[PDB]
Amino acid sequence: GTTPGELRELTDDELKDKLRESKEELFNLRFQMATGQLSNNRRLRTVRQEIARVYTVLRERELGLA
RNA sequence: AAGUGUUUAAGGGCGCAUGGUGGAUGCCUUGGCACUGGGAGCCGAUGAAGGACGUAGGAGGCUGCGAUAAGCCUCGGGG
Ligand SMILES: [Mg+2]
Ligand SMILES: [Mg+2]
Repeated sequence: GTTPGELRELTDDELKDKLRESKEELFNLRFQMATGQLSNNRRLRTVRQEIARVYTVLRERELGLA
């Protein structure tokens, strides 16, 4: 739901805030699926990829590639 | 009266006609084998070769991947 272009616009601290937010959303989704009340299975994959994106961007800024 | 003489198949054999079992034969192939012309001839403490355990919305194997886990970013191809 968020693209690498938009992520590169946020400050370092805003990215870390978004990473916590996504981890909380993933946690809620896992519980909803264990309870069997989650209709859209695909939200798990998308949230997980969103976490991976934020990590990638953060690492690029440390390595000086951005 | 004396004499002649067919007439059983419990089961078996042989032939033929129809089947079963079995997977030979013919015709094949996603696999092999032997080589030819090139490439590259090393990988590893910046943790290798090879593995364990994990990883997808649903059990397991093979494949891919590593808690960013059948994937993340960028540059090109493609349609
Ligand atoms: Mg050498
Ligand atoms: Mg492209």
